Amino acid sequence: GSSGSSGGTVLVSIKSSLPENNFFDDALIDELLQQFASFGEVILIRFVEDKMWVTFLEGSSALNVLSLNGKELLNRTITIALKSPSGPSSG
Repeated sequence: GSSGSSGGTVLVSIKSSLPENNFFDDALIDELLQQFASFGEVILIRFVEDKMWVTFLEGSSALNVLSLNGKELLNRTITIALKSPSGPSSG
């Protein structure tokens, strides 16, 4: 539950067993792209130390893709989550 955000960066993680598997491969990504297309047309993708961020054309689009929150793909449970603002919105 968060409204207001100038951007469109969403966090995406995959549930695995080994610590050297948390890394996203060509399949996990390639496949994801399409899945995200169903709602928003991905434009930029940023890989985090352990997490995986994904940018979208607009912020709203990143709100629709949330429908993939938890969706399991390639025998790998994916968990999507918006990037909550650490600091207050007002100024």
